Amino acid sequence: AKGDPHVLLTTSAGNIELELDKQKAPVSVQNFVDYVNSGFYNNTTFHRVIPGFMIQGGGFTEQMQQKKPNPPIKNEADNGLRNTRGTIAMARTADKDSATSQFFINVADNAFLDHGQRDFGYAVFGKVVKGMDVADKISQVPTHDVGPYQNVPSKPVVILSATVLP
Repeated sequence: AKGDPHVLLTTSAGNIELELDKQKAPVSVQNFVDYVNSGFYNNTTFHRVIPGFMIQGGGFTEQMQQKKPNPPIKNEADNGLRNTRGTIAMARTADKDSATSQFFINVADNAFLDHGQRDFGYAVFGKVVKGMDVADKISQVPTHDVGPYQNVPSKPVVILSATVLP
């Protein structure tokens, strides 16, 4: 939750400020900060949005092109942090340690994503300290509705810049 590093995401729909929990998720925070400082998240979008659930981004450009991320990181979902409204967590595939650059912001309590005995879960590494209204807005933009990409916005919100604050 309330950690130390602060990151500002300036999007085409508004600004979102994050507070990263360096003590509870050291690996996740360092990985995220490295992407931020390298300008990796600049011009990436929230390519997957689900009303009442979450908004996911950090992997595709405005042209819907997948960017080349750095090596995956270990999953820190066992750090006790829960996927409650306002938290930011790492997206990943089947393998628990496959998270790279994609992250999502929970706009509601998504306890089914928390670490459990049957699935390792998704690692929470921070929370939104400002701009939750913006996150909510992003989750409600119109999306496609046919194939496996029906959660992709017609016009994905773009992250114009991401910056670590002083």
